Amino acid sequence: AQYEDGKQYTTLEKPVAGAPQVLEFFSFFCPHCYQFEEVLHISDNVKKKLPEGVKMTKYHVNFMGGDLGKDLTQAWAVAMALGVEDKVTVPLFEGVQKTQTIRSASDIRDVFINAGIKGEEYDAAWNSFVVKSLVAQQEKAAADVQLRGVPAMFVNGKYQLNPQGMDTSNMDVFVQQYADTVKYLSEK
Repeated sequence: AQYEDGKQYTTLEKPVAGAPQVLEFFSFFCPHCYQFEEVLHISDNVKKKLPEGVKMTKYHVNFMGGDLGKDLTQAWAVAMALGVEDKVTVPLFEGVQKTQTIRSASDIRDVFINAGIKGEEYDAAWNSFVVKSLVAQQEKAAADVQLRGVPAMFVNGKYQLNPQGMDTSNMDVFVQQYADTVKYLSEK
């Protein structure tokens, strides 16, 4: 066929019931993730092609960057709780990988302060139980698919995107193939 298992995607041998429809995993320490967000804008282009009524979920992972990796999952929970993903995603990526000015939870916090979230508001969220369960969700979702690498994308808990089997000579074309594959998988 045109979309074949093991080519543009793989199938999970152990499907995950009740999983979010479109589930993306990343790490701020992850170089291809930097590309995916900053250069390719994958999340955004996928969204633009998803059918109506399909929600998109993005989670951070712990298994890169040790102690700071975990802080970044908690900060991403804070970002989700406050609804400020679109204001911190870029400075977090650049702070870890470009400028390398993010070395501690305090430096992570600085990014939110600069993005205009109030100290009081950031600290209250950081320490909230709502953020603790949002952290739990992120971990549980990664555990459910025994995730060992990022970037990763899963559709309906049963299919996993396989970007290795796509042409990367032209970046625009790669992105559209990626998005179209997610759309195909979505309607499956």
